[PDB]
Amino acid sequence: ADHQITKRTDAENMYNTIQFLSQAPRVAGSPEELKAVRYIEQQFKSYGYHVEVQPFQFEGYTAPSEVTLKIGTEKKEGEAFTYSPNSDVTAELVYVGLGTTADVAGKDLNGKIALIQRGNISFADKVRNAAKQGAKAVIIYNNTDGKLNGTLGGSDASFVAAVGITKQEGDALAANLRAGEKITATVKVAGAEVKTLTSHNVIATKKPDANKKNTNDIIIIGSHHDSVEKAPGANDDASGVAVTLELARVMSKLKTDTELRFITFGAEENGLIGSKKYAASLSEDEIKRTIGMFQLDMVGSKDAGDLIMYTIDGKKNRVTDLGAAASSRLSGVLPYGQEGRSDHESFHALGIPAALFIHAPVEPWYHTPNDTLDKISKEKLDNVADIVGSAVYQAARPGELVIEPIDYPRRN
Ligand SMILES: CC(C)C[C@H](NC(=O)[C@@H](O)[C@@H](N)Cc1ccccc1)C(=O)O
Ligand SMILES: [Zn+2]
Ligand SMILES: [Zn+2]
Ligand SMILES: [Zn+2]
Ligand SMILES: [Zn+2]
Ligand SMILES: [Zn+2]
Ligand SMILES: [Zn+2]
Repeated sequence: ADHQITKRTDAENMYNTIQFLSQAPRVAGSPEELKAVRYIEQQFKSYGYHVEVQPFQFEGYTAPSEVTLKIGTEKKEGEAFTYSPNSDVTAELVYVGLGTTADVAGKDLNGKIALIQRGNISFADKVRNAAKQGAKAVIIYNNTDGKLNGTLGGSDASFVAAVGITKQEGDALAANLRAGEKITATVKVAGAEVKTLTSHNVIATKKPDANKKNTNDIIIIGSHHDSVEKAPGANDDASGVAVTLELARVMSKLKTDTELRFITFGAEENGLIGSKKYAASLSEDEIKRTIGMFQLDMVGSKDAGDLIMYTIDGKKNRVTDLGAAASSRLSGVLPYGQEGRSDHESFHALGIPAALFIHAPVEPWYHTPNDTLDKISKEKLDNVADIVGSAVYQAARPGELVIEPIDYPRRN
């Protein structure tokens, strides 16, 4: 049965999809993402699919024009967290540890600037916990090398300007403060803006067309069509979109007894907003009938490692079972592990079996201007299309679903 898939997986088609999409970054809610939505819609239609476009709004963030951080007189390097309010305050710097509700409860942060170490809780809670105590600004320092780049999740007037700094420059201040030194700091954040944007999810569905063998099962195959600022997003995630489109094309040539929904989600980089919106559109019946959701994210880089399947809880499910089965016949052992960070999380949250298919360890180009077309491997795109497509087909082909017993290891 795999031959029905492997003989039709066109790597040139997939390469071409990535070439068109990665001509420029596709920031969620931007004209470029809209352009991608129209392109994807048109390709699905060309395969003969009926397509639906689900719109949704979300709070976008415009980075501040300038982030000025100063300890007394010396100027330090700091990057304002996304969704960070604006500020122009100069006051005493107070170390409050991890910024837990307790760490700040015993301290006097009224009108002062809090110094918080990254860890345990989310950056959002730290800023929130410190702001509730009267803190006018927050300085968070790294746990590892390199700048501290994070997000407060989304807009929230309960926040106060928050900027991150390295571990070295952070442990130093914390030490000086612990030693009893009285330090003053300046946190000026200007330019930052929050705006309401509109993104979209593209949904192409193939209804079962088998004889009396039709089931009421549903399988979802997804990827996200947006990319981060400044990143052409060839592999993250035009690659996933390319495989999603090609598999949709492949399946249109075959009879199926299982409803297939090929979807490209918007605003994934903003917090899986698109997939959360689509998941919220499903009825209780659709939820219980969805036997599996396959997420394709970063599946074409020549500079990434072997293919692996990630599940939210690190446990095996119907999707990893099918993925493992297909791979055992086509390429060998396909390991599984625990990881979220992608659209599969949105379906796992509803109890639907789900897994992320990705090449790990990931390439160094991830989220950089270097995530381009010349890093893409047609051979890997084709292999993923072969494995995921055969796994889906093992279920979608006419007849009853049978999954033979096979062992596949968990990899951390
Ligand atoms: C909650 C999400 C915004 C998480 C976010 N996800 C992404 O960027 C996706 O494009 C995925 N590429 C996340 C990812 C990266 C590397 C290995 C596994 C999973 C991320 O920061 O990784
Ligand atoms: Zn092929
Ligand atoms: Zn629209
Ligand atoms: Zn991604
Ligand atoms: Zn990403
Ligand atoms: Zn080769
Ligand atoms: Zn192949």
